[PDB]
Amino acid sequence: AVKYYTLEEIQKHNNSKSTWLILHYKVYDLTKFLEEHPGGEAVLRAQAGGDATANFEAVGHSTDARELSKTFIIGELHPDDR
Ligand code: HEM
Repeated sequence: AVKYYTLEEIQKHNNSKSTWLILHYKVYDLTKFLEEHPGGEAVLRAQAGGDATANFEAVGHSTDARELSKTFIIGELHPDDR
C-alpha cells in the first residue's frame, strides 16, 4: 500500500541511522545514500527530519535527480499535517 508519515514520525528519522525528510509533501529515506549523494551527507543530515523542500529546490536538482528521488520515495506527508 502507500503509507503516509506524520511530521513527528519523520522527525524521529533525522539522526545516526535514518535520514528521512519531506520534499514537496513527499517523504524520502536516503539514509543509505548519504555518502552516495553528490551534495554531502552533512547537508542531507542537517535538513533531515522535516521540510527540506525549499532547501532541495533552492539548491536545484535535475530531472534525473527528481526521478532518482522517486526510487527513494517511501510515502507522503500525513493528511493531518498539511
Ligand atoms: C530527493 C532526494 C535527493 C536526491 C535523489 C538527490 C540527488 C542529487 C544529485 C544527483 C545531485 C547532482 C546534481 C544534479 O544532477 O541535479 C545532487 C546535488 C546536491 N544536492 Fe541532492 N538529492 C536529494 C536531496 C537533497 C536535499 C534534501 C538537499 C538539501 C540539503 C540536497 C542538497 C544537494 C547539494 C548541496 C548538491 C550539490 C550542489 C552543488 O554543489 O552543485 N539534496 N543531489
